[PDB]
Amino acid sequence: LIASHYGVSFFTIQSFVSSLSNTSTLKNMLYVLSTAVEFESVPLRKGDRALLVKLSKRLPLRFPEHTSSGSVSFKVFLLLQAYFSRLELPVDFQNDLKDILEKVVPLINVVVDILSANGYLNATTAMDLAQMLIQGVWDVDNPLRQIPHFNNKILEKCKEINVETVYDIMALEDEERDEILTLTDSQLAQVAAFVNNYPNVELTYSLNNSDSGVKQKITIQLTRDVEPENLQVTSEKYPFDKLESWWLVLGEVSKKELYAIKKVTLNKETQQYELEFDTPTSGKHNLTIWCVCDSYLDADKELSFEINV
Repeated sequence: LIASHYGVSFFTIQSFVSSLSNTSTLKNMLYVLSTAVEFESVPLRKGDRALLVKLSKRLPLRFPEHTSSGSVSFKVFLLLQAYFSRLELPVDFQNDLKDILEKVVPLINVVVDILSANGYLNATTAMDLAQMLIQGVWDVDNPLRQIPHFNNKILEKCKEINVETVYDIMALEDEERDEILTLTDSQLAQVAAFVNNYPNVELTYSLNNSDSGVKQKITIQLTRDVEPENLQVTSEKYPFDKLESWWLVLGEVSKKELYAIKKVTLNKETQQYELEFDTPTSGKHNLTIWCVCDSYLDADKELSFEINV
């Protein structure tokens, strides 16, 4: 499907800015996201609150206690968690969840932008949430769970053999693979679609080596084993079409400062980009570069290095 276009309202940007901070957690961000005025187009029916209160007993993150649960925010916060946890929902909530998911992508990117434009490194946590919204799983979930039809049985027979990542599955011989993949050809088709476009990239970079109040430009390159036929994303749970994108981030963990960020698409077997940042406070800094995908979990890459001021 195609998600109806829209630009997050300035009113929502103001609200997000006002609510987010350098210490916001994954939970805080989910709550903030749930407050977007944009969600007021989502139905709130008589009887829904009572159903949602029950549902909340089965979900990990609590809605802000002293906040009214008679808002659509309560519904959005909880159904999104039900989505990540893959809980069964009655049809009306299923319909509502779909309406909610149609609007989340623009909103989570605004969260990422706000935190990053402020140089807050927790921008990476917003990115984790972004991935969760696309695959319908938690960041702490078994990474294989995002593969279509990978039920608990299969996951268990991946554990015994020590198969942990999508790459491991493919590194497998062919009847160790079949033992793992006990599914119908129809199901295997959707498994295939997923593995076919699941990314595997390699990250590298370069400098100029010497400085200070002025801008240093680092050069980051991303390598794929093959230019992907395309970047259409495969998601069993996200009902709309999505194009694969990545954030290139340079930061300093110790200070949890985000030097600079850049959104790119890795549509080639090899790419190169350049980020300009300011040149830090003397002494030296232990810096890291993250290449984070916005559409899959467990495919990110990073590498750290030392500037000697």
